[PDB]
Amino acid sequence: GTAGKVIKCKAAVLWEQKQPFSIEEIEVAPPKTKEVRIKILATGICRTDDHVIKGTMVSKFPVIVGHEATGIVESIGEGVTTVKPGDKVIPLFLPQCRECNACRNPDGNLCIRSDITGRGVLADGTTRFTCKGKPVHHFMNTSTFTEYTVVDESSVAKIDDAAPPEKVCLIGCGFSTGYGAAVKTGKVKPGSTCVVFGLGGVGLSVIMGCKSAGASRIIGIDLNKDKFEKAMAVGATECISPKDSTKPISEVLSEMTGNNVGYTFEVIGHLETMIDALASCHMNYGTSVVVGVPPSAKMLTYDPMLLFTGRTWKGCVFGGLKSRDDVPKLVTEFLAKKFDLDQLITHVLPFKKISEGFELLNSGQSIRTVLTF
Amino acid sequence: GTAGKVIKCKAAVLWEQKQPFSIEEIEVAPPKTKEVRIKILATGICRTDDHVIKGTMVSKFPVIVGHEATGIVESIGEGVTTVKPGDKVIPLFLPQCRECNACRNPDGNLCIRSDITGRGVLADGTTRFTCKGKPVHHFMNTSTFTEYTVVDESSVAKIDDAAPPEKVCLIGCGFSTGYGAAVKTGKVKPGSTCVVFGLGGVGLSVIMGCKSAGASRIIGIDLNKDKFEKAMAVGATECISPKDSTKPISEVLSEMTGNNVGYTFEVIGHLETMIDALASCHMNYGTSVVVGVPPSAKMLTYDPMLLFTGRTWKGCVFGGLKSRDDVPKLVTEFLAKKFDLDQLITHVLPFKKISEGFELLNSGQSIRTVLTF
Amino acid sequence: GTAGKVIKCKAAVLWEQKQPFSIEEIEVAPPKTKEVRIKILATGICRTDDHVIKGTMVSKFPVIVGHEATGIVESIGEGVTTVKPGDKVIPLFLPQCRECNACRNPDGNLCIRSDITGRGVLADGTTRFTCKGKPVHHFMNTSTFTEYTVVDESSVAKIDDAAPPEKVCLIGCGFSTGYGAAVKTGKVKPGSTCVVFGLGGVGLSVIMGCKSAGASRIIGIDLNKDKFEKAMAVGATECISPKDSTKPISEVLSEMTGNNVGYTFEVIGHLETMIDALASCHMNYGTSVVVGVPPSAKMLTYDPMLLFTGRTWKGCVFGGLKSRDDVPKLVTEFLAKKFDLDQLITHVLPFKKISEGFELLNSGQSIRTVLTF
Amino acid sequence: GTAGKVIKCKAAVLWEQKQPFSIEEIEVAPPKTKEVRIKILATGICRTDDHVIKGTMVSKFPVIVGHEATGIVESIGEGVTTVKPGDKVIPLFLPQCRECNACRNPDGNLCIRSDITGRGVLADGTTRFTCKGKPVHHFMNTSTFTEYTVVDESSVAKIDDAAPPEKVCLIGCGFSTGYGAAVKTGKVKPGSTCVVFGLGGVGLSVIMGCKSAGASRIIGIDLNKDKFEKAMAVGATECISPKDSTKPISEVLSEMTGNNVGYTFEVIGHLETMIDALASCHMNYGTSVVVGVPPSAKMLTYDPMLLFTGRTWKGCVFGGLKSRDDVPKLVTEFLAKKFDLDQLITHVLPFKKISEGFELLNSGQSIRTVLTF
Ligand SMILES: NC(=O)c1ccc[n+]([C@@H]2O[C@H](COP(=O)([O-])OP(=O)(O)OC[C@H]3O[C@@H](n4cnc5c(N)ncnc54)[C@H](O)[C@@H]3O)[C@@H](O)[C@H]2O)c1
Ligand SMILES: NC(=O)c1ccc[n+]([C@@H]2O[C@H](COP(=O)([O-])OP(=O)(O)OC[C@H]3O[C@@H](n4cnc5c(N)ncnc54)[C@H](O)[C@@H]3O)[C@@H](O)[C@H]2O)c1
Ligand SMILES: NC(=O)c1ccc[n+]([C@@H]2O[C@H](COP(=O)([O-])OP(=O)(O)OC[C@H]3O[C@@H](n4cnc5c(N)ncnc54)[C@H](O)[C@@H]3O)[C@@H](O)[C@H]2O)c1
Ligand SMILES: NC(=O)c1ccc[n+]([C@@H]2O[C@H](COP(=O)([O-])OP(=O)(O)OC[C@H]3O[C@@H](n4cnc5c(N)ncnc54)[C@H](O)[C@@H]3O)[C@@H](O)[C@H]2O)c1
Ligand SMILES: C[As](C)(=O)[O-]
Ligand SMILES: C[As](C)(=O)[O-]
Ligand SMILES: C[As](C)(=O)[O-]
Ligand SMILES: C[As](C)(=O)[O-]
Ligand SMILES: C[As](C)(=O)[O-]
Ligand SMILES: [Zn+2]
Ligand SMILES: [Zn+2]
Ligand SMILES: [Zn+2]
Ligand SMILES: [Zn+2]
Ligand SMILES: [Zn+2]
Ligand SMILES: [Zn+2]
Ligand SMILES: [Zn+2]
Ligand SMILES: [Zn+2]
Ligand SMILES: [Zn+2]
Ligand SMILES: [Zn+2]
Ligand SMILES: [Zn+2]
Ligand SMILES: [Zn+2]
Ligand SMILES: [Zn+2]
Ligand SMILES: [Zn+2]
Ligand SMILES: [Zn+2]
Ligand SMILES: [Zn+2]
Ligand SMILES: [Zn+2]
Ligand SMILES: [Zn+2]
Ligand SMILES: [Zn+2]
Repeated sequence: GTAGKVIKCKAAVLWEQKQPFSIEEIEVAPPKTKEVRIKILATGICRTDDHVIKGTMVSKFPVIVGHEATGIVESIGEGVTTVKPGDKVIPLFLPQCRECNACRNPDGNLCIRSDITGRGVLADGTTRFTCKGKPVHHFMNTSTFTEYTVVDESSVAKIDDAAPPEKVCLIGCGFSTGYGAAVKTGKVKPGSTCVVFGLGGVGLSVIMGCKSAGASRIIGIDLNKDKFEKAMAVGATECISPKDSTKPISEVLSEMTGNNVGYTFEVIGHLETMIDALASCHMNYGTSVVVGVPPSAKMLTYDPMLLFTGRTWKGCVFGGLKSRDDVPKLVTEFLAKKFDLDQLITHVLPFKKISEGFELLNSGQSIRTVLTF
Repeated sequence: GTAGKVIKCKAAVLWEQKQPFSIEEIEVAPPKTKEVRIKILATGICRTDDHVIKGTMVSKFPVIVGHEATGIVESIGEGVTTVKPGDKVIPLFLPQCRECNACRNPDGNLCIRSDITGRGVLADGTTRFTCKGKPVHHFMNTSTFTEYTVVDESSVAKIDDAAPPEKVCLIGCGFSTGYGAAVKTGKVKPGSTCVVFGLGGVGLSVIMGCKSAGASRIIGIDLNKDKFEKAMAVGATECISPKDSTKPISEVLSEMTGNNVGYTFEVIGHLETMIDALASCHMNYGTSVVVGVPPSAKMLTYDPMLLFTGRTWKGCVFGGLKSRDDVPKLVTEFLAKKFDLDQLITHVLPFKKISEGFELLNSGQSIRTVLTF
Repeated sequence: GTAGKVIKCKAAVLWEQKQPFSIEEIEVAPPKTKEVRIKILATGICRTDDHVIKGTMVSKFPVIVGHEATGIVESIGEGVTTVKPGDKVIPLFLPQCRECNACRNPDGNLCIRSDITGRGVLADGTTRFTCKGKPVHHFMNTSTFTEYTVVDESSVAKIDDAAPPEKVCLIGCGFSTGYGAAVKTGKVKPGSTCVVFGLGGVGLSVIMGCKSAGASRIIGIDLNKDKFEKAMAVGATECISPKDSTKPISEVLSEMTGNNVGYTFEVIGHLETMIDALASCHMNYGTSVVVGVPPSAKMLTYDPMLLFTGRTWKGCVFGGLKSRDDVPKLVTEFLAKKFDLDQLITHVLPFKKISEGFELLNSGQSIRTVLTF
Repeated sequence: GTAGKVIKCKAAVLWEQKQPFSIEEIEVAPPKTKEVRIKILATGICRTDDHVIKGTMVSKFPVIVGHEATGIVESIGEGVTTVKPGDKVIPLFLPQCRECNACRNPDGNLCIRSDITGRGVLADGTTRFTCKGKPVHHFMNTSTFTEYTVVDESSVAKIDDAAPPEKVCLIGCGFSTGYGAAVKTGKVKPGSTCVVFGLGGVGLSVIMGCKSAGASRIIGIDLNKDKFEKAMAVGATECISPKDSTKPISEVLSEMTGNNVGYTFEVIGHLETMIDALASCHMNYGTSVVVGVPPSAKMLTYDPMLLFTGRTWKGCVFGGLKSRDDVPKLVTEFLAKKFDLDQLITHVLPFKKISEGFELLNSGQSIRTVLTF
């Protein structure tokens, strides 16, 4: 009965920077050509969502953040072919137009439609959200902290009907990012020695990926020792903290492996720890993968000799996945009991408790928090 | 015979930094255990040698430089098994002891015996040169600006007897580095687009590597437009200079290619161009290889965001070659007519005209000058 | 912690003879009085371990083989006084209780505690391993193809901490055996002419021993001519194959040396070659050392006149070394670069690739393959 | 004079095997170049001579046996420089030409001129004896069961004129063999425990040798207990017989010494007891010397594991003595009263009674029986 009509629903709106959410009553426009309106079933709280709140990430306001989620297709726009009302799907912050260079290349995944600049809009350059007359912006081609959202078709992944929305939502960000980091970006090898900087939802996902890649050793690092128990239990053959010693973490790690660190992953978001992760992989054959999003407008300064000796330094976006291709496959892999997401979800709460949720994340008391509708 | 005795010969000595070469009469101690004394037949003037003079490369003094050469074995020390007197060889600055992690690693090449710290001695920590009752240091496990030198066996490659020493000496640094940079370090896929920053002896070699890789486009970049004719002769599809436009080189290249720069190579040695090279490759699926040697003790400041999107940034030592295995294979490939080295040799002069060789190097009027004995 | 507790870990188990390994999850009991639980860091693949598989060496089943290794002391049992947790150690397949006759005799080394009969248990007659509720047998007082093992204190050699595990593990069997076979058992004298039958890990170590002793001539013998290059490199003066001539190898050797073969060494494990080795040393003043292990339950038949004329024929266990006395000394000698172990190691692979190590051995492609944990 | 003329005398000839002696009239040709004709004063009856009669030793017929003797030089052939007519000498069945590997090598003694193949001729391939027209063959470079014999100068030891020929004749075989077996071949050590298999003439000499080495225990073994009284008188500390118990002799011996049998000597001539002798010495640090002579054309089958554990097994020819150097010295030591030979001679008879001497040998009634002229 709503298809074609504006949908009045609620949404955690953010009117300005460094402000708390405001659960407003908003109006969601119907989907235009090649767009899709989705009803969010569950959505997790990712650390990147907090970046906007903190103001460590450029964004227009007002805006509805949230990007990690599972939903149902309420209605499809004109010309859509990959989905139909009733289909279970997962909104993709990383699209796959399949037409641009990065999409045409098997070794690329950052679609030209990727909202990196903080555009806060869809393909045609407009918004679909209105609240109190004034228009509300989108977040990374998704916007999930709402009962309903509209994303372009190029940002819709049709998944298996039987998939549990409250768990598979991690495939929309957190999990796929860390797992694919190892498996598809760093391409960790069997017998390797990996080092993961940061033991959050993504960090812990990298571990699973490395352990699954065959790494005979996986060392976890975190200032928060409370994250160790989770680490060891996930695949960390050990875990330490930078504060445990005064000698550079790079030296410590070398000594621990006898200078044979094949991979280092930065999954925090600190420039200082990016240098640390680089310096910690082997000087000639080590690879350092940066997964953590660095704070906007900050220049990095390091010793270029660290790179000259042969080191490989690369970035990662959504764990190197080709969204529309890989997401539905990973879902089937979860159904086939291959991976246990449950280890990652430390809290399931009703959407209304969103404020409490963000509190948890920021206190170091939680991995993932899944909000329910 | 000369075997077992100290050899008196002439060598181009550098008594201190920022001073011309002094062609002194020196004493070359005989080869100890697993060492090899070599008679130099032909040696190339490489830019890195100039770094010692200019003072931008750490080195002890006095010292004898030169590291690109072809020689003949005069006498082997005790225990030597890979070479015998009269054998044609190429001394190696990048050793291959076959037993350290890097040598054992199929993805490594920086042997632990590499003199990266400017020690200026052999494996046992001593020198073999003397001049006026003063010990003269070695340079990067080689020292070829001399009638005779002594290296460790791990630093000797036995090559085909019929190899013209005045041509294949480039296989000791110049040509191997460039060619390998493209084929081994960068793994240039066929049909891709490559951009090379710097059209000197190594830069031109990189063009040959990309050309051997099947690249559909290879764009040369140099401030000296006189280098352009050569670049085109060895395989460049077109050449340009940064001064030709006011907009950033990264944007000029993106526009020229439709946002498709597969691989960039920094073949100059300026941190400035290292960032330009990084920034000039596709933001998500591009690879930038640092071939140029950055000036001593200089930190590099760049925008981390260039990396995070997915760019791969990696160093390169000797073209990623495992010295003792690859050098012989390259000489065989030269004799098998797989490539031309004549194009890179602009001048062939007697060893005594070494200062002119350096003049032509610095005045930009020479790719490779080869000094003969 | 793990002290006093059962350890769950992985181990390559053999359930019956003529079967491939089965990496299984096993439990390792804590150490009882005067025993020591050790974590394995690196372990070699010695041909003896292959005899168990092939069934040419008696063993009870199931069993965990492997015996050439380096480790770190996880925990010590009651009354232990020679090692402490943290200590680096080499487990000893040849004990040294220091109380028995062979231990008190300066010319003996086969301690009563040696497991030569396939006992597969510790000094108190019991096992320390369980897998699927059923007890698993030890191998030659060691058992190292497991993450953890328990040995009697009489079978632990505390070594230098700075010792690289993946190198000094050969001092646990292979190197010490062939080396001591020349220096300690055969007592090769300066100027002699030695002959080695078999050029694998042990054979190559014999040649190093002969050279170290002062042999003027070392002849290598092997069907696999691909082994010649390394035999020559390590010390040989020439190598040949039994197939090169139709006349008995003894005659050939007589002819090459003009009937002056002082020492022959059988480092293979064939009754046939044991005889060949005997008949090849001088008929009156020759010495023939048997290093290779004869297939179990096979009687030897030879011409006694070979012996009567004066030939000395003697067996050899662990190169004649007194375990806890000579092992620690060899590690220290190694650290002083007295001998090269890396020449013997042709492959380093992660433990999980155990079959490939064995396949490489059996296909004639490796000397020593070292497995890392 | 007789010098230069054929000498007619008597000799004990064997026309064929398994037939008693025949005292015939024979012709002894004059000594050719580098040969010596000797008058036999006294000669012992060695068990080896009986081997020829029994047919368990290869020989041509007819032949004149006997090899243990003392004599006087009748005439010297052309070129002879070491002895003159009238000199007292001992014919050597083991030559010392001083120009062959064994001879020149300090550890060898089996000269190249030794008659091991059972030729029965002198260096030049001819005989010197004639009887009833037909030529009679020599035995082991000696032939002493005759009044006159001719030997090569390499088989002649000039000894002290004051030496009792009826006692020192044992130094031509029996005594020197047994004595040297312990002192020179086995190299028995002070305080060791030796076991001698066979209490005959050579066995008793081994005991004497072991007693001079400082042995602490010397256990004698024989099936004939009447030999025990003499064994104890020459040095044995106890004696036993294989039939004294049912358990294997090796266990009996082990039990008696607490598994500490340093040396075993076989001085009987059986393959079975040679095996018993090996198995009887300490499995790791024991040495078993084979002195007895094994019946020709018989293969020995034993368990190689007996040898593998470390036992040293060696043969013995004439107690390992360099005949021309050692025989004189031994006589000199006898005259210096180092040992008593009288204990070994149980019967002194005239040469015509040779048959009785042999009867007493094969009945067990005598140790050595000396025949006089
Ligand atoms: N690249 C992308 O595709 C992508 C995807 C998802 C998330 N992210 C980014 O990855 C990073 C983490 O994601 P998350 O959900 O796992 O965050 P998270 O907050 O749950 O985990 C952060 C971890 O870093 C640890 N940490 C902080 N400072 C530390 C330090 N100095 N040294 C060691 N550990 C320290 C914290 O204790 C915590 O364990 C953030 O920058 C996020 O924006 C990026
Ligand atoms: N990685 C190694 O293994 C290795 C091996 C060989 C040489 N090198 C280094 O590689 C670099 C080049 O070697 P080369 O012998 O070919 O030097 P070269 O002097 O012949 O070439 C340098 C080129 O760079 C050009 N150039 C300089 N500044 C420029 C700028 N700002 N922009 C564009 N072009 C500019 C010059 O005109 C010249 O053509 C040096 O740093 C040398 O030390 C490294
Ligand atoms: N005595 C002990 O203390 C002790 C110690 C270690 C090893 N071993 C024994 O030593 C022997 C060899 O061990 P390894 O570790 O050196 O093994 P290995 O397999 O690496 O070497 C065997 C070598 O002998 C060669 N060979 C095989 N058949 C041949 C033949 N018919 N004639 C000539 N050469 C032939 C093989 O090609 C190979 O080169 C084995 O029996 C092993 O059990 C004994
Ligand atoms: N190697 C040489 O240089 C050399 C020198 C002299 C003698 N021999 C040989 O040495 C051996 C001994 O010579 P001998 O002159 O002293 O002989 P012998 O006949 O006097 O003594 C043999 C002894 O062995 C004992 N015996 C035989 N079978 C027995 C058995 N099964 N178990 C235990 N005892 C048994 C006999 O009772 C006798 O006491 C002979 O074979 C002889 O040919 C060798
Ligand atoms: C069960 As069964 C034949 O291995 O004893
Ligand atoms: C010795 As079984 C466990 O194979 O019967
Ligand atoms: C034949 As079985 C040792 O497995 O019982
Ligand atoms: C008798 As014993 C324990 O030394 O072999
Ligand atoms: C004659 As005695 C050495 O046995 O006492
Ligand atoms: Zn996210
Ligand atoms: Zn796209
Ligand atoms: Zn932090
Ligand atoms: Zn190396
Ligand atoms: Zn100096
Ligand atoms: Zn160079
Ligand atoms: Zn420049
Ligand atoms: Zn010119
Ligand atoms: Zn079974
Ligand atoms: Zn072994
Ligand atoms: Zn059992
Ligand atoms: Zn012992
Ligand atoms: Zn074989
Ligand atoms: Zn080495
Ligand atoms: Zn001789
Ligand atoms: Zn004849
Ligand atoms: Zn005799
Ligand atoms: Zn008998
Ligand atoms: Zn009688």
